[PDB]
Amino acid sequence: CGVGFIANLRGKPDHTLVEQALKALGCMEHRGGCSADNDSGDGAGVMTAIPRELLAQWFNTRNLPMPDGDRLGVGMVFLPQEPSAREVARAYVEEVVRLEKLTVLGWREVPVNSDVLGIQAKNNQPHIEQILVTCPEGCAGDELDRRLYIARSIIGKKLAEDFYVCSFSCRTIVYKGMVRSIILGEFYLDLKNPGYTSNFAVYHRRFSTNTMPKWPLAQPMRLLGHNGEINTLLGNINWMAAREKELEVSGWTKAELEALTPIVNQANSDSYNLDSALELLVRTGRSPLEAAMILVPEAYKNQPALKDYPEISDFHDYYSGLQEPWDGPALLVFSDGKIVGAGLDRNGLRPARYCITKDDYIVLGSEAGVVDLPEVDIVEKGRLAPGQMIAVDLAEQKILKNYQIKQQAAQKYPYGEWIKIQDAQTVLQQQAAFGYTAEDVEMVVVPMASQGKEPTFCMGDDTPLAVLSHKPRLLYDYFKQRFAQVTNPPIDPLRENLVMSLAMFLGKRGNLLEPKAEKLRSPLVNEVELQAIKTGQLQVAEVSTLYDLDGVNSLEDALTNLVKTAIATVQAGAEILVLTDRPNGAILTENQSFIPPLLAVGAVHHHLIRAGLRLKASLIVDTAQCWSTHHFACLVGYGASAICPYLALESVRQWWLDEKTQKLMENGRLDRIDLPTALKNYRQSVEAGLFKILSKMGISLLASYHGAQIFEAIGLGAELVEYAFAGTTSRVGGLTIADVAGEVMVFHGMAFPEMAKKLENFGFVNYRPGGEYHMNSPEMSKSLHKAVAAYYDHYELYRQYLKDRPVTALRDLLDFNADQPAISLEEVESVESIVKRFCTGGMSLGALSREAHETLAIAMNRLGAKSNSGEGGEDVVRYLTLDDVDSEGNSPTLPHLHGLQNGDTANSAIKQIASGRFGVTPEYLMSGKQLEIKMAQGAKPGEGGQLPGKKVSEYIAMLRRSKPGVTLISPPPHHDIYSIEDLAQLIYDLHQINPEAQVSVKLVAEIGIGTIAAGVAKANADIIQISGHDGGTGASPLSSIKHAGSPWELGVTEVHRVLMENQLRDRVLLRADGGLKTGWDVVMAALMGAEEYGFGSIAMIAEGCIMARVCHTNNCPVGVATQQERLRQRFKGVPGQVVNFFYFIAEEVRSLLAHLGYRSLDDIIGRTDLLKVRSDVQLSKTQNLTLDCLLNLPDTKQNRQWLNHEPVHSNGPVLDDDILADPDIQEAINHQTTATKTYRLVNTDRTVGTRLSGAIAKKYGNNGFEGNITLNFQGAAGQSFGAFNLDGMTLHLQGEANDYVGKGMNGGEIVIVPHPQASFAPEDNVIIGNTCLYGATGGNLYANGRAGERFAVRNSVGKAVIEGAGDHCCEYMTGGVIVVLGPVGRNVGAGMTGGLAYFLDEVGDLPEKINPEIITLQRITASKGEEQLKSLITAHVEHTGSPKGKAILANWSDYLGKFWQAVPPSEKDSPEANN
Ligand SMILES: Cc1cc2nc3c(=O)[nH]c(=O)nc-3n(C[C@H](O)[C@H](O)[C@H](O)COP(=O)(O)O)c2cc1C
Ligand SMILES: O=C(O)CCC(=O)C(=O)O
Ligand code: F3S
Repeated sequence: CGVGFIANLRGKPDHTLVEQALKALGCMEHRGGCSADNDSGDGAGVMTAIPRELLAQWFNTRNLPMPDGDRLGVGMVFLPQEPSAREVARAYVEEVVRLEKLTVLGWREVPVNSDVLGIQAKNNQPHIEQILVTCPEGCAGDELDRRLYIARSIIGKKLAEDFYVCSFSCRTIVYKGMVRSIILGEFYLDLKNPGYTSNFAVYHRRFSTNTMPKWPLAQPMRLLGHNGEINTLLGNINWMAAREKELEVSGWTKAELEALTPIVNQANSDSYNLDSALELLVRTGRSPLEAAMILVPEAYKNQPALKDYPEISDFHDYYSGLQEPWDGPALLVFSDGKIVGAGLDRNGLRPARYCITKDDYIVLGSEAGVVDLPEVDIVEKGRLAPGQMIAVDLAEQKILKNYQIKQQAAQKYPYGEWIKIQDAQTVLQQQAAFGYTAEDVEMVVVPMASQGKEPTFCMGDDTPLAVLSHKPRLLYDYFKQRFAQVTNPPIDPLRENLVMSLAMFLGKRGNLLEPKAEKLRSPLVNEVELQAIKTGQLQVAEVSTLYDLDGVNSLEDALTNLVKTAIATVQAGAEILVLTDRPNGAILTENQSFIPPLLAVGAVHHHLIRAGLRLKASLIVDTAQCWSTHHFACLVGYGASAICPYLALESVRQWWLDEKTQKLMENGRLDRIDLPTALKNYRQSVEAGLFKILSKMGISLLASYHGAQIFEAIGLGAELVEYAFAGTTSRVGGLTIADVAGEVMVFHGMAFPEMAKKLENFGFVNYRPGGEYHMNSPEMSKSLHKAVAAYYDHYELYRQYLKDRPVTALRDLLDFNADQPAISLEEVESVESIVKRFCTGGMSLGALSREAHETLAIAMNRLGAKSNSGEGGEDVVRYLTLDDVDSEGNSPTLPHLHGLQNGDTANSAIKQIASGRFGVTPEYLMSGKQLEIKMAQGAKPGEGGQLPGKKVSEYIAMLRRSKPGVTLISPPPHHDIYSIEDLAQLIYDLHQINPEAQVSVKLVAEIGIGTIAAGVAKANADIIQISGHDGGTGASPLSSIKHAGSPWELGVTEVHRVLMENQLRDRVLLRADGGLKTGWDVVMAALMGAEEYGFGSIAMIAEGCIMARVCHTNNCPVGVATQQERLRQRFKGVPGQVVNFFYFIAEEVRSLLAHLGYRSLDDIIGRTDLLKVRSDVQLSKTQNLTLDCLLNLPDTKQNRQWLNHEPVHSNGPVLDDDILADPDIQEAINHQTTATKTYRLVNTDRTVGTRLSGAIAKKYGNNGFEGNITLNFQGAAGQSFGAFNLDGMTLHLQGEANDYVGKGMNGGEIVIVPHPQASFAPEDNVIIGNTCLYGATGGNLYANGRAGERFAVRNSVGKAVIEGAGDHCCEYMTGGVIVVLGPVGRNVGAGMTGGLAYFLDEVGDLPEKINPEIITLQRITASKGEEQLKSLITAHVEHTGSPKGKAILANWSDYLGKFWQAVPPSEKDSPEANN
């Protein structure tokens, strides 16, 4: 979406503002969507003051007295088109306007031209009419809106697509519709009418994830236009729904309050919901500025900027306990009529550029160059740093974040004033019965307790889903974590920890509305805090999670009674309910089992909610059954305010406090482990675990996580889910209450009536004889491998291992119900034809050895299929078909390879773009028949690439332009994709640089992917990849292998269906991958909707993976997943083998086609109706699963057109296209020429210069050009200005630019200069936006002005001088040189692992801001460092004329001192940080 305001202080309501808003909305177009029409908009809107002039002709024509300003008030109302319904409708507005003692003057029919609307909008269009109202008693301003508020709210009880109040106030009015932006003015005529005048305008342009517009949903709403995504919806909506009965405010009556009856409802959008919520705060006597602060608070903690402001730090300290953030990104813009303003989510996830004139004329908005002010008279050009607000007040004054936040610092204060004033070894079988397991303590608790980090591991979760498996499992194992993909971002929880927190308030929340004077550092509370708390504010009913045998018979009762016990205790004044399965001190054989703590914390949490009471107490879950990082998250997630994992905590104790261990600690394991460190380690490793899980969905605060329920349950039954975990999706739906009970009996069986010596081992993490199944195992793959080595019994073996398996995935419940007679293999399409649908699927040159990697690519190129360049670049030598192949099968070009033929090519068909952008280079981008945006991987959704240092050899270092020693933990998000629109920019950047190349976007299955996919389709992609939770990794956390992601049967299905219903299905080809290994897997994916098929792990196997499963270790015995030369030598493996393996898999498909009876996989895809539920299968745990989610897809028997895609989506006529047009193709093809060109840019001009880089690149690779094209520009640059810029390419920006300047930059120069006519101080004044220089690989960028957040995020080799910046300066930086001549946000070094950065920070405070975790703060001391800073502080002045630049130069001797230098230990010993 695009959002913005324009405000006018020192004029009176002109019509030009109104024109300006509309124009501006115009340049938001590329930020919004279109419906199936490609014509109707996902929405456009505008808030203004009542255009009291224009309405003057209404009263006039009717011969009526127009009421005062504050006493008119105007309902802008959408209404049914059918006349009789239109009247029914209108009689009601009036009924209820009447029913507050107000009076109707009548109604103005809103002049409109329906002819401009696209067909779908037009079919939808409500009939649109303004009701004009007044109050006889003499009500005005605040009381009248307050009353109207009550009225639009009552009218809101009957909300309909056909019946909806856009706005009803005496102060503000909304004109909106399902129109493309520049059409908004053509539809509504009022807006093009010079009697239309307003002191301001809030404008919004919508981008939806569907294709069926509903008019109410366009969006500047009643109070705000929101651009962003609440990523905690469900929680927030629950903690508001609970606030709802007990509202109290000043003379607000219990009858008026009750009238906003449900002010929040999960059926509406975060937006409607946010507006609503923020309304209730405003109409109840806070200004929208304050109400935003309560609801979308900055990250105050650690905030240098709050040194002089401790009042504000206390209002959050306060509000922090009361109201948890509405998280996710957000640029919020809102008006009261009294105030108009804007501010950001705590993270600054949306751009917000403002502009101010000598006459305090302001212009805020998503994009800089938008309303066009007369440059000469610009006073300030700024932006909102994270959490910053900026406003305007009718008393003619603008209002920057400081006053502002202080102004409600100041009042209702008690702030800080009141804040102040507020033995045997039964363990061995407790453990057993609670469900611990040999692998749980040995492979999980132990490592946390010993190293302080939950374990790393490798490969995919091979094993069946909790519900279909035959081995005991925890209830936790049914909940898969959800995570952010395109539609919002993850946050980096280690590099941006400073913004997170695990605080968790144990008091009861009161009135949000009534600020009266009248805490737990982490959720994990140790025995000490348990007592401490059990002293504390209130007394605290233990409620037996326990229950005796036979009498109270079943698990069902003890639930019924726990909740009743809970309900009852909370009424009786209990303000904390500690639910112990350890009540009064012990857990017997005949305490004959438990309530599972997840079940309990769910039940009491939803049943309290159901009781009006959830707000009264707050819950501690005191359980043995919690040890996992994921366990803790299930618990907080479904309600726990905190947790005391007493047995977990015990298991550290026994393990350390044991002879075996203490011994090895005397020599072997680390004896740096007094017990105080083992425990402080165990927890401290749980804390990093929670930070992680939240960051997977982009959530900063356990506080927010704590309502929400950021999970999808696979295999829980409908009743089970409502009773305990309400409103969680569970589409396959298995277990019942008794069913869970039976499982808890399975491992209670085994600690008690029997014996106890060591907890059982089922091979969950790793293949065992005794234990859980695994789609891949070392003996299984040894033989598959020997099969492909030849050209046989090994399939009898390999195929057999594949028969032996239980139920593992959802496809296993299905089977074929052919609708046509069996057919003949010779009619089926050839093996060569299928093979072209196969994809090796991208595993990183880091992670695999180049031997294994180049091999997949040569084999995949052979079959005429595709291979994928994981995430770690590609060696340029591969981009060349091979000449030199000799008799023996070898090539001097690739000596390490074997079995090569003369036409082979090791070049990846697909080039991956991932968060680190490691090899991401114009030629890279150009050697690629397709490009892949890696939103996420199966093994680890909300998380970045991971490559341990062990494995970062000089080769890799060189490839990634990063440092030899060092570990590569990529950023969770692309710093580049904070929203769907943002996605569309990267897709566009990439279609821009390689028009030829299809762009896929890779997403993991989870509920929500279908909506998201709809977005990716509208965002202009060519391919979407669904990856199951199944898939492999050469490294991930084990938690994530086993707990994040959902089956791809869910993914593919859901995307296929949504795509079809939204009529976007032709737009895109779908890849499915994750755990495919067999033709029947291909046929299952195909029926389910997939057109290509991806193979990682197996492809590896077929080259000679055993399943050592030591991938993240750099030990592959077998030469595949290592960088060790020794091991690499032992790589057996030739292209022929994988080539053959996919000939098998294809053959095997051809014959399924035969039993089924079609010629061509083209005939089966999404013929979901060919599937039926299997007759044999019975599982251990429930009677059955509901498979509606997989069987019920769009009939595809005749509608198969969607299966025809355009060869590649285009970016459109684009300015580069012309650039590339003039005498210009002579400066390229004549390898050396100067050319100059000059152009106006407007901010629709995006990625400019980029196509021409690709142009040169495609012919001279990155460094072969000696020409000198100088393109000079003027205006406001759109997104990605000067991306992927090459050598011999100079770009002048006369003006300003937006976000992503220099993205990808490889080579050459980008100079950006304010327009000369500015009377402002360049250095004090912003000129470039967020994430500039992202993954820069060469180049130098010179810019006269503050830049955005993330400056030079993943900068690998680019250089730059800018004059100031926001937060995260130099984020994951890794080489090159960055020079900043002005202030800079906090976190000023996060994970910057290589390269030099020089600041100049005169407030002296910089050291407080800097991220101290790896970078070190020096004073320039090396005289070769000065020689570095002066060259660039000079070069800047040469290219610009810089006013802070020139200053520093002829006062060189002075400024040089107090002014720091950033060194990574990595550069400690270079001729520029030493001597
Ligand atoms: C060794 C290894 C490295 C991988 N590297 C990447 C990576 O660089 N980027 C990515 O998106 N997926 C990566 N993956 C996942 C694959 O792209 C693919 O999604 C997955 O391996 C398919 O699941 P499967 O192993 O069950 O076939 C990797 C997987 C493994 C086995
Ligand atoms: O090679 C990398 O940069 C990381 C790839 C990854 O996370 C994986 O191997 O699963
Ligand atoms: S599991 Fe991995 S460590 Fe080796 S044998 Fe396979 S590549």
